[PDB]
Amino acid sequence: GSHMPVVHVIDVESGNLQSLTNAIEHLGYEVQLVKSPKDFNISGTSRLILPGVGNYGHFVDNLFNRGFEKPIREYIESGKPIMGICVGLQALFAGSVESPKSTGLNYIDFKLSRFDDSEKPVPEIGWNSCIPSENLFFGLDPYKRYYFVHSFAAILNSEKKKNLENDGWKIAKAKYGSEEFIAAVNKNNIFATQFHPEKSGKAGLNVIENFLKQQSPPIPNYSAEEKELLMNDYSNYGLTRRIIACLDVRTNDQGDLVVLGKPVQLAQKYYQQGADEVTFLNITDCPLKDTPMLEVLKQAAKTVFVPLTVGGGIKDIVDVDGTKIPALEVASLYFRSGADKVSIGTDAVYAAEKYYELGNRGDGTSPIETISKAYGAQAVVISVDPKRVYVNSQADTKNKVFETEYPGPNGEKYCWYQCTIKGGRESRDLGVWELTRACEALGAGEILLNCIDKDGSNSGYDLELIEHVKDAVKIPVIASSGAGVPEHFEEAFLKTRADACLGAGMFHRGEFTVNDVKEYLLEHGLKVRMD
Ligand code: NI
Repeated sequence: GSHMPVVHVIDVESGNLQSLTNAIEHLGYEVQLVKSPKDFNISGTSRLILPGVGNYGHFVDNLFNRGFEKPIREYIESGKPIMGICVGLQALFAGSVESPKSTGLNYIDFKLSRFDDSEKPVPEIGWNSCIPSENLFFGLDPYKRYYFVHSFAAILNSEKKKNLENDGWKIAKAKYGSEEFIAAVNKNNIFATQFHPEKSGKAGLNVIENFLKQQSPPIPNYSAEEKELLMNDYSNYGLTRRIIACLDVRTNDQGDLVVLGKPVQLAQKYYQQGADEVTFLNITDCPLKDTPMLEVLKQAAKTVFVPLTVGGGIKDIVDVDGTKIPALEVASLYFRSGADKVSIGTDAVYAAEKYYELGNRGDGTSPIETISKAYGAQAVVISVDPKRVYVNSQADTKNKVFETEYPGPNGEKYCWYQCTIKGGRESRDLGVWELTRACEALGAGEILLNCIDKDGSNSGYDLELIEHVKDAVKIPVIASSGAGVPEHFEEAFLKTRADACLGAGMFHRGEFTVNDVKEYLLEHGLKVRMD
């Protein structure tokens, strides 16, 4: 209560708040959750944080309905420190095209707009950097990386930058593709970040620390050599080559969780060895509230400060007491437990099939539509399990096919990828081309592209499959299945338009660490997060 400095965090009770509070306590502070305006008073609050995720209107409505507008404004007028995160920062603007009818606190008189997806994938999911400038603040370092996950942003141009300057605002800029946007803002006692510091490893913790301590450390004296190596060259739109570490979560004979301190320690190890993200593949008469996978996330979230994804089990379920819990709420539970993204599998295929059946339209009942409308496309990833099928010509199937470089058994020069469901035990008559385009239309923000035929092989990724999917959709595509050695990552990043690469057994077996891969990619002129 007064034995350590207390930090007040406004909680609209939606999304992952585990990481932020764990980050604050890790820094030696006591967290005080404010769910109601009654939970805090101006004079007794010295450090306030406004975190937010998901749909703009969804967040701001929740915020002002609970009665936080006046309290927030009064706190700001007192001159005391406030920090906004993600939607917390966008809540400072006039509003957002994302939610046409929503109004913001309007400290910055323009609205957030969506990134241009004709030249790059949207949402932006990855590690971007702050453009070098004389007016940076709170230790933001151009040579370090921060994690961004959003579709909308305060996109800048010459006029807006000048107006902000004359307005007395200090801006930390970033660029994704050809678009320049606001990475962070600072004016008097207001500080806000578009990226998630609690998801940005050590670099992120530093930013939270500098804010809590009200300090703007000078950036390290990097050698011209180090700068040229750590600087953003705007390859891959300005995002580093994202390396994901994946692990399975099973229930053994005795009922314990295995690959509950095993899945937890391995995720910690992955994190410590440089993983940019940790994905848990959940393959498990237990009540939803007591699902052991949820404890794994919660425990992992105490020290792993990078995004966490969980696949498997995120669907409509009937609890032990017969309660009907829809996908959306099951997801909310994993999110509040430490998860940042949820991977949909089998349902994705059903949803896509229905989509085409309805004449290429969604009816809003799929887990993809519900979770994404609440948390944003960035919170939903589609796990696809496809396998190559050869045909003599586009005429042998209704699905989209492409001319392959590797002829089939009978000399077939064309093929399509047939999707499966239920852990790849059952195939459907839907190509990966159609599955991904439908899911994207339904609101998915990213594709986790597995490949049955390469899975477990350790001989590299199916390169034509990656290109086939990149031709189909505009959302980020993750290369999965086949990774064995660092060179496989190099090949995907240089020979294909893959937006990220996932590795499983190679990291689990200790053959290579994420750092080994990063060191190798780094040695080959690729940009990678190093923290
Ligand atoms: Ni105390």
